[PDB]
Amino acid sequence: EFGSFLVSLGTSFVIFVILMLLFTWLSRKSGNAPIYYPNRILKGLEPWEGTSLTRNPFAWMREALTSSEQDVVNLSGVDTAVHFVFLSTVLGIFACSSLLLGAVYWISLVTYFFLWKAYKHVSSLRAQALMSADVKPEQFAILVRDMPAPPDGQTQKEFIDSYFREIYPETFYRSLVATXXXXXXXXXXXXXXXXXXXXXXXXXXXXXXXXXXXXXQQTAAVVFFTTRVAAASAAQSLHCQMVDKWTVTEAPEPRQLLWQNLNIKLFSRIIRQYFIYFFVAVTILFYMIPIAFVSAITRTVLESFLPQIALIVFLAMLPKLLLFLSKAEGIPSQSHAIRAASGKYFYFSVFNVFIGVTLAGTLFNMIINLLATSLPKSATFFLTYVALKFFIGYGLELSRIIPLIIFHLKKKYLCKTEAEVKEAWYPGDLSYATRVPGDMLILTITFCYSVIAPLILIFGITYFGLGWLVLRNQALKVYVPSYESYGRMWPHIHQRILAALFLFQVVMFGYLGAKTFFYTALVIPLIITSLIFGYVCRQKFYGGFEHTALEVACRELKQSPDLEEIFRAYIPHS
Amino acid sequence: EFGSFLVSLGTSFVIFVILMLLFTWLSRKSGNAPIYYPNRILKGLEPWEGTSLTRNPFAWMREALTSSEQDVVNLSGVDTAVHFVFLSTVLGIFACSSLLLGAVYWISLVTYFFLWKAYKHVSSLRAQALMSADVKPEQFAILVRDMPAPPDGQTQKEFIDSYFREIYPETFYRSLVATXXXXXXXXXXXXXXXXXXXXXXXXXXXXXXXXXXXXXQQTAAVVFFTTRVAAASAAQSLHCQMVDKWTVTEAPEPRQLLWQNLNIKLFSRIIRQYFIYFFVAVTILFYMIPIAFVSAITRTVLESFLPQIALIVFLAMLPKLLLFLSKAEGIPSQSHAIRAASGKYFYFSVFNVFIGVTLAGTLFNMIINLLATSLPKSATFFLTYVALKFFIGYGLELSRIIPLIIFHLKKKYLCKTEAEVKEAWYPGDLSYATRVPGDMLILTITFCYSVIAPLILIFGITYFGLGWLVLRNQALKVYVPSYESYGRMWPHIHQRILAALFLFQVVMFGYLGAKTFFYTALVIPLIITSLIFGYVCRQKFYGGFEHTALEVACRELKQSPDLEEIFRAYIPHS
Ligand SMILES: CCCCC/C=C\C/C=C\CCCCCCCC(=O)O[C@H](COC(=O)CCCCCCCCCCCCCCC)COP(=O)([O-])OCC[N+](C)(C)C
Ligand SMILES: CCCCC/C=C\C/C=C\CCCCCCCC(=O)O[C@H](COC(=O)CCCCCCCCCCCCCCC)COP(=O)([O-])OCC[N+](C)(C)C
Ligand SMILES: CCCCCCCCCCCCCCCCCC(=O)OC[C@@H](O)COP(=O)(O)OCCN
Ligand SMILES: CCCCCCCCCCCCCCCCCC(=O)OC[C@@H](O)COP(=O)(O)OCCN
Ligand SMILES: CCCCCCCCCCCCCCCC(=O)O
Ligand SMILES: CCCCCCCCCCCCCCCC(=O)O
Ligand SMILES: CCCCCCCCCCCCCCCC(=O)O
Ligand SMILES: CCCCCCCCCCCCCCCC(=O)O
Ligand SMILES: CCCCCCCCCCCCCCCC(=O)O
Ligand SMILES: CCCCCCCCCCCCCCCC(=O)O
Ligand SMILES: CCCCCCCCCCCCCCCC(=O)O
Ligand SMILES: CCCCCCCCCCCCCCCC(=O)O
Ligand SMILES: CCCCCCCCCCCCCCCC(=O)O
Ligand SMILES: CCCCCCCCCCCCCCCC(=O)O
Ligand SMILES: CCCCCCCCCCCCCCCC(=O)O
Ligand SMILES: CCCCCCCCCCCCCCCC(=O)O
Ligand SMILES: CCCCCCCCCCCCCCCC(=O)O
Ligand SMILES: CCCCCCCCCCCCCCCC(=O)O
Ligand SMILES: CCCCCCCCCCCCCCCC(=O)O
Ligand SMILES: CCCCCCCCCCCCCCCC(=O)O
Ligand SMILES: CCCCCCCCCCCCCCCC(=O)O
Ligand SMILES: CCCCCCCCCCCCCCCC(=O)O
Ligand SMILES: CCCCCCCCCCCCCCCC(=O)O
Ligand SMILES: CCCCCCCCCCCCCCCC(=O)O
Repeated sequence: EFGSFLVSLGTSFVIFVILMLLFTWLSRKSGNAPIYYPNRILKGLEPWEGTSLTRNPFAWMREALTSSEQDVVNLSGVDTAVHFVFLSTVLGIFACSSLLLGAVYWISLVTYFFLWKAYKHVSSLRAQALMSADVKPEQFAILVRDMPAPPDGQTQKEFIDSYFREIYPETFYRSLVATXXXXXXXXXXXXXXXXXXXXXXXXXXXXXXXXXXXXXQQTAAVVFFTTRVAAASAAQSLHCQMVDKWTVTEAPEPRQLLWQNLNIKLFSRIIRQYFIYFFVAVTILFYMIPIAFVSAITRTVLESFLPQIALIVFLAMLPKLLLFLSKAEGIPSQSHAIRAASGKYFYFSVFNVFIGVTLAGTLFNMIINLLATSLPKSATFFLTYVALKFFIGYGLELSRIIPLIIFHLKKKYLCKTEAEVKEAWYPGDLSYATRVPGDMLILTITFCYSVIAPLILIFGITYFGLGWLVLRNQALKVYVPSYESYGRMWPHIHQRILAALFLFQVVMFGYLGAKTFFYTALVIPLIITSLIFGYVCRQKFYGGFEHTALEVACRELKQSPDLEEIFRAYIPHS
Repeated sequence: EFGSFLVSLGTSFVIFVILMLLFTWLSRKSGNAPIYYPNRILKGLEPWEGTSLTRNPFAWMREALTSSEQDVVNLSGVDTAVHFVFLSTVLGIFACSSLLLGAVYWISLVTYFFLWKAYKHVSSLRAQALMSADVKPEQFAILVRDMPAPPDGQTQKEFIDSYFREIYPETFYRSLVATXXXXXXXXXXXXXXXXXXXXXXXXXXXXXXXXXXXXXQQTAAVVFFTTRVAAASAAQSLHCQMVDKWTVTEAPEPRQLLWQNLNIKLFSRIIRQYFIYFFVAVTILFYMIPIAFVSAITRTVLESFLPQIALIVFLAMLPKLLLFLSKAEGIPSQSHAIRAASGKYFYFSVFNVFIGVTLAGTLFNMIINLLATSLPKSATFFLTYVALKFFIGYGLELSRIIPLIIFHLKKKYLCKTEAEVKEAWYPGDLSYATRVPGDMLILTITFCYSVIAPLILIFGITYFGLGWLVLRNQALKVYVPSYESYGRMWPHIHQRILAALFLFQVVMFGYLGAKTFFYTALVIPLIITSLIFGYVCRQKFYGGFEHTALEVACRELKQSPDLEEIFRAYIPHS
C-alpha cells in the first residue's frame, strides 16, 4: 500500500538521519572512542589520522572511499576483503541492469560476466593471501576420526601412533587424542570472604572433574606433520581400505576446532545428519506460520512497521538455532559450522521468505492473469524491508547506539577494574553467520523481482552501495576477526548468487508464461546455461578453495617452524 | 502370444541341446583343444586333468562346480572373480524372492541384504588382492594433464621437470611427455619380390613420419615416483591453485593407457563431454525407432524369432559406437572407457529396451485399469528373450562353434606359419564392455517384473545360475584377461543393481497405484530407503575402490623396484 510505503520510508529515513547526526556528533567525542574506533584502539592506532583534532563531519566517507582492497586485507583479513568483493560484485551487476532498465538475458549475461570475473578475482586474491602467509599450526596438521578401538593390552594413543608411524615413518611428529566436558565446566567455575570459600570449592570440583577426564575409548586425534607439504598431502589421502576407519581431513585452525564433536563416529554422524536435516526441514515447515502472519498483516501504524518487525523477530532467532544444529551434526570446525548455518538459513530465505511471503501475499488477492498481476505488488513490502535495513539497520550499525548505551552503563555501575571495562567494549567480529545470510536474502528478492517490479533494483543498488560504504567504515574502524578462513566462504557465496540467478531465470520462465508470452521457451537456454556455467566454474576454480596447492605449500620458509608450539596450540584447558 | 512362446522355447531348447552335444563330442577331440581349452594351453596346462583320456561327458560340470572363488582369482584375476560375485549375488536374490513367490518389501530387503554383504565381500576381496600384489609400473606413477605452455627459451619437458621437482624434490624420477599418430600408422605399415619393395617403401614412410613426430607444444606427461606411497599421495593431491593447470590423477595400467587422448585440454574435454553426451542422448532418441519395430512385430515364424533377432542386431552395434564415443571424450584409460561405455549402454537398457519395449507394447493394447492389465503381458517377450540368451547364447558360448569354424578355415587355407595359426585361435578376454551391459539388461527386466509377471523370476534364476556354470567353465578354460582393474568394476555394478531396484520400487509404487491400491504410499519409504542405502554404502565402501589405501601402499617390499623398467613400460613404439 502506497501511503504506508511512504510512511515507512519516511520514518526509516528520518531515523537514519538522526542516527547519522548522533554518529557525527558522538564519534568526534573522545570518550566514545572505545565504541567508534575499537579496531584501531586494539591495534595501537590513533582513533583517526587527521591530528588537527577538528574532524570534518564527512571525513569518514572520504577515508572509506579512498581505501583499496589491499588496505582492507592488510588491516582486517581476507575474509573481510571477500565480503567487500561480494558487496561490490552485486552492486556492479545491479547498476548494469538498471542502465538497461529480453532484460532477462541482459541481466543473466551481466551476472555471468561478473560472477566469472569475481570468482577469478577472488581465486587470485586467495592465492596471493596464501602465498604470503606466515607459519601457522593448521598448516602442519590433520584431523583423524573414526579410529577403531585398540586391541587388548594397548591404549588408544599407542594405537594411533602405531598406525600413522607405519604409513608416514619419517614425517610424523605427534598425535593428540581428543579426550572432558565435566572438567571444562568445573574448571570454568574455578576460574570465575564467602566468595573465596566458593572459589576454593570450585577449584576442588575442578580437580575431581579433571580426574574423571583422566579416567576417560576415544575415536579421534589431531596429527602433526613436520612439513606443510606432508600435511597437505596426508589430508588429501585415503589411509585404509575400509573407508570408515581412520578417516582424515585437514585440521581446523586451533581457534575453530569444535572439540566436543570429534568423537562422534561416522555412522553416528550420518544418523545425526539425517535427524538434523530432518528437523530443519520440519522447522522450515513450522516457520510457514510466522510467515503467514507477516503476509496477512501487509492501520498505517501496523502496516508500516509490524510486518517488518515481526519478520525481523522471527528470522532473528534462526542463526542461533541453526548454528547449534550445525554443531550438533558432528562438524569439526567453526567456519564450517557457520557456512552450514548460512546454508540452512538460505533454505529459509528461499522457502519461508521469498517464496513464503510472495506466495502468501499472492493468495490474498483468467486465474493465471490475476496471479501475474498480483505477484509484482509484493515488491512494495520488500522495498520497505530493504530500506528498513539500509536506513535503520545501517543507521544503528554505524552509530552504534545500542553498544554505546550498554557500555557506559556497565562502565559506571558494574565494572570495577580496567579489565572489566575493556571486556565491556570488545567489538566482536563481523558475524558472518548472520550477516552473509542477511545479504543473501536481499539478493534473492532483488534478483527475483528485477524485471517484475524493477524499482527494486534501485533499492538493491542502494542497499549494496550504502552497505559497501557503511561496512567499509566498520571493517576498518570497528570489527575484529575471530578466525581466518582465507576466502573459503567465496564458493558458498558464488553458488548462492548463482542459485539466486537460477531461481530468477526459473521465475521469469514461469512469469513470462503467466503473461502467456510466446517465447518463454527462449529462457530455457538460460536455465541450462546457468547450470553449465556453475559446472564449468566449479571445474575451473572450486578445488583451489578446498586445499592449499602444493605449489603454495612448497613456499620457501622464512625460518624452520617450532613444532612443539604448533602442538601446544591445539591443547585446550592447559 | 502362447503358441509363439512355446515355439521359441522349443527351438532355443533344441538348439541348446544340439550345441551341448556338439560340445560334448568336439571338446573331447584333441584337435579342437586350441578352441575349447586355450586358457589352459596358454598357461602351459594340460587341456584337462583326468589323464585317463576317457573324459566323462559331465566332467566339466563337476569341475566348474567344485571350484572356489579363490581358484577363479588365482587362475583368471580379480575382475573375473568379481564377475562371479555379480552373477551369484543376483542368483541369491532371485532365489530368495521365489521362495516367497508386500513381496516388494521382501525383495527389497533381500536385495539390500545381499548388496550390503556383496559389497562388503568384494571390498574384502579387493583389499586382499591389492594386499598381495606384486610390483607393477602403475603403482609408481601419475598422469599429469593440462600443462601450460612453457616460457620462451624452455621446452615442454624441461618445464614439467621443473614444476614437479620443486614440489617433490626427492621423490621424483621421470617425466614422459605424451608426444605421433602418423608415426604409429606408418610404423605399423612397416612392421606389416614386390612385397619386399613394398616393405622398403613402408619403412621409408615410417622414418618420415617419425621425423614429423620428433618435430612435434604438448600438454600431458606421465610422471614417475620412487615409491608407491608417494605416487599414491601425489595422485590424490592438488598441485596448483589454478585448478585447470597441471591436473593430476593415478596413471592407468600401461596396457590401458589411451595415449591419443592425453593432450586434450580440460576445456576441450568439457566441450567434448557435452557434445558426446548430447550425441548419445540423440542416439537414444533415434533408437526409439528400432525399438518400435521390435515391439510392433510381437506368423509364428516371425513372432518367435524376428523381434528377438532384430533387437539383438540393433543392440549389438552399440558397444562399438559407445566405446568409440567414450574414448572420444578424452578418457585416459581403457577400463574407464569401458565402464563409461557400459554406463551409456545402461541408459539404452533403461530407455530403449525396458521402458521402450514395455511402453510400446502397452500402447498396442478405465484407461488406468487397461494399462495395468496390459503391462504384464510384455513379460512373455522378455521370457523368450532371456531364454534365447541362456539357451542359444550360452549354447554358442560353451560350444564355440563359430570360433571353431573360422579357426579351422584359417588354419587350412590362410595360415602359412605357426605364428599365424596361433593368432587365429587367440581367445580374447571376457569382453566386459558387452558382457556386463548384457547381464545388466537381464536384471533390469527381471527386477522390474518380479512381482508383476513373477514367472520371469524363474527365468532370471536360470539365466544367472546357468550363466554361472557356463561362464565358470569359460573363465577357467577359455578366456584370457587383457587388463586388471582389481574390482574397480564393482561400484559400477553395485550402483546399477541398486538403480534397478530403485526403478523396481518406483515401478511398483506406480503399478500398485494403477491397481488403485490403498497403501501404495508404503512403498515411498522403500524408495527413500534405497537412496539412503546407496548413500550409506557409498560412504562406507566406495572410496576404497578409487584409491589404494596408504596402509596397502606401505606394504613391505619383496625387493626394490626397478624404476627404469617401470619407465620403459610406458613408452609406446620403442
Ligand atoms: C539508470 C542507472 C544509472 C547509473 C547506475 C546506478 C548506480 C551506480 C552505483 C554505484 C557505482 C558502481 C560501482 C561498480 C564496481 C564493480 C567492481 C568492484 O569490485 O568495485 C570495487 C568497489 O567500488 C565501489 O563500488 C564503491 C562504492 C562507493 C559507496 C556508495 C555507492 C552508491 C550508494 C548510494 C545511492 C545510489 C547513487 C548512484 C549514483 C549514480 C573497486 O575495488 P576497491 O575496493 O579496491 O577500491 C575502492 C575505491 N578506490 C579505487 C577509490 C580506492
Ligand atoms: C520356490 C523356489 C525354490 C528354491 C529356489 C530356486 C532356485 C535356486 C538356484 C540356485 C542355488 C542358490 C545359490 C545362492 C548363492 C549366493 C552366495 C554366493 O556368492 O554363492 C557362490 C556361488 O554358488 C552358486 O550359486 C553355484 C551355482 C551352480 C550352477 C547351477 C545353478 C542353477 C541353474 C539351473 C536351473 C534352476 C534349478 C534350481 C533347483 C532348486 C559361492 O561361492 P564360491 O564361488 O567360492 O563356491 C562355489 C561352490 N563350491 C563351494 C562347491 C566350490
Ligand atoms: C502439504 C505440504 C505443504 C508444504 C508447503 C511448503 C513448501 C516449501 C518447503 C521446503 C523444505 C526444504 C527442506 C530442505 C533444506 C534443509 C536440509 C539441509 O539443511 O541440508 C541440505 C545440505 O545442502 C546442507 O549443506 P551445507 O552444510 O550448508 O554446506 C555448506 C558448505 N558446502
Ligand atoms: C517429444 C519427446 C519424446 C521422448 C521419448 C523418449 C524418452 C526417453 C529418453 C531418455 C534420454 C536419456 C539421456 C541421458 C543419458 C546419456 C548421457 C551420458 O552418457 O552421460 C551421463 C553420465 O552419467 C555418464 O557417466 P559414466 O562415464 O558412465 O561413469 C562410469 C564410472 N563412474
Ligand atoms: C540520504 C542522505 C541523508 C543525509 C544523512 C547524513 C547527514 C549528516 C550531516 C552532518 C552535518 C554536520 C555539520 C557540522 C559542522 C560542524 O562541525 O560545525
Ligand atoms: C535520540 C538519542 C537517543 C540515544 C541517547 C544519546 C545520548 C548520549 C548517550 C551516550 C552517553 C555518552 C555521551 C558522551 C560522553 C562524552 O562526552 O565523552
Ligand atoms: C542462452 C545462451 C547464453 C550463453 C551466455 C554465456 C556467456 C559467457 C559467460 C561470461 C564469460 C565472461 C568472460 C570474461 C573473460 C575475462 O575478462 O577474463
Ligand atoms: C551483458 C553485458 C556484459 C558486459 C558488462 C560490462 C560492465 C562494465 C565493465 C566492468 C569491468 C570491471 C570488472 C570487475 C570484476 C569484479 O571485480 O567483480
Ligand atoms: C528422520 C529419519 C532419520 C533417518 C536416519 C537414517 C540413518 C542411516 C544410518 C545408517 C547407519 C549404518 C551403520 C553401519 C555400521 C557398519 O556396518 O559398520
Ligand atoms: C523432512 C525431509 C528432510 C530431507 C533431508 C535430506 C538430507 C539428505 C542428506 C544427504 C545428502 C548428501 C550430504 C553430504 C554432506 C557431507 O558431505 O557430509
Ligand atoms: C530424513 C531422511 C531423508 C529423506 C530424503 C532422502 C534423501 C536421500 C539422500 C541421498 C544422497 C545420495 C548422494 C550420493 C550419490 C550416490 O549414491 O552416488
Ligand atoms: C515512529 C514509530 C516507530 C516504530 C518502530 C520504529 C521503526 C522500527 C525500527 C525497529 C526495528 C529496527 C530493526 C532494524 C535492524 C535490523 O535489521 O535488525
Ligand atoms: C527452482 C530453484 C530453487 C532455488 C534454491 C536452490 C537451493 C540450493 C542452494 C545451492 C546448493 C549448492 C550445493 C553444492 C554444495 C555446497 O553448498 O557447497
Ligand atoms: C543452452 C545450451 C548451451 C549453453 C552453453 C553455456 C556455456 C557457457 C559456460 C561459461 C563459460 C565462460 C568461459 C569464458 C572464458 C573466456 O572467454 O575468457
Ligand atoms: C536342460 C538340460 C538339457 C540337457 C543338455 C545336456 C545334454 C548333454 C548330454 C551328454 C550325454 C553324452 C553321453 C555319451 C557317453 C559316451 O561317452 O559314450
Ligand atoms: C550342426 C553342426 C554344425 C556345425 C558343424 C560341426 C562339424 C565339425 C566342424 C569343425 C571341424 C573340426 C572337426 C574336428 C577335427 C578333429 O577330429 O580333430
Ligand atoms: C521402509 C524401511 C526399510 C528399511 C530396511 C533396511 C534394512 C537394512 C539393510 C540390510 C543390512 C544387512 C546387514 C548384514 C550385516 C552382516 O551380515 O554383516
Ligand atoms: C528379507 C530376508 C533377508 C534374509 C535373506 C537370507 C538369505 C540366506 C542367507 C545367505 C547367507 C550367505 C551370504 C552371501 C553374501 C554374498 O556373498 O553375496
Ligand atoms: C550440444 C551443446 C554443447 C554445449 C557445450 C558446453 C561447453 C562449455 C565449455 C566451457 C569452456 C570454458 C573455457 C574456459 C577457458 C578459460 O577461461 O581458461
Ligand atoms: C540432449 C541432452 C543431453 C544432456 C547431457 C547432460 C550432460 C551433463 C554432464 C555434466 C554432469 C557431470 C559429469 C562429470 C563427469 C566427469 O567427472 O568428468
Ligand atoms: C548438452 C548440454 C547439456 C544440457 C543439460 C544441462 C546439464 C547441466 C549439468 C550440470 C552439472 C552440475 C554438477 C556440479 C554441481 C555444482 O554445480 O555444484
Ligand atoms: C528354426 C528357425 C531358426 C531361426 C533362427 C534360429 C534361432 C535364432 C538364433 C539366431 C540368433 C542367436 C543369437 C543369440 C546369441 C546372442 O545373444 O547374440
Ligand atoms: C526412475 C528411476 C530411473 C532408473 C535409471 C537410473 C539411471 C542412472 C544410473 C545410475 C547412475 C549412478 C551415478 C553415480 C556415478 C557413477 O555412475 O559411478
Ligand atoms: C524411509 C526413511 C527411513 C529409511 C532409513 C534406511 C536406513 C538403512 C540404510 C542401510 C544401513 C544398513 C546397516 C547394516 C549394519 C549392520 O547392522 O551390520
